[PDB]
Amino acid sequence: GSMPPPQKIPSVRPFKQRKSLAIRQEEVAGIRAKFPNKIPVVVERYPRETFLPPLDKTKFLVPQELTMTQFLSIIRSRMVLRATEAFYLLVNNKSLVSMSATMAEIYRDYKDEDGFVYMTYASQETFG
Repeated sequence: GSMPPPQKIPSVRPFKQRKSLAIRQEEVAGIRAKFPNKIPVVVERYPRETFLPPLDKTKFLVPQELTMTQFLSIIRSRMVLRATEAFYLLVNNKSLVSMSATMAEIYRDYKDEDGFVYMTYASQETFG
C-alpha cells in the first residue's frame, strides 16, 4: 500500500522539553504573569549552518529592555564552541540584527502563535 514517510523522525525524547502548542501557551502564560519584564525567546541553530554548533541553551528568558546587539553577545557567550566570529541573529527567520531593537519591540512584532519569540542564528547568511 501507499504508506507516507513521516517527516522529522528523531529520538523519542531527544530534549527534555517537548512543548506542545497548548503547553507553549501555558508556559508563556506563566512567564508573562510571573515575569512581566522578561520575554521568553527560543534560539534555534540555522539548518544550513554547519560552523556554529548547537548552543548550551535553546530557550532564553531575557529582560525586555535587552537589545538585539546585547542579546547577540549573550548568544556568542552561550556558544559551546569558542568563536569570536561574526554571526547574524535572525528573528522569525526573516528579521535582521537591528542593534537598536529591544526584546520588547521584537516580542510585540514577532510574537508567534504560541507566544514565544523564535530566533535563528548563523555565522553568515548564504555563507558567501
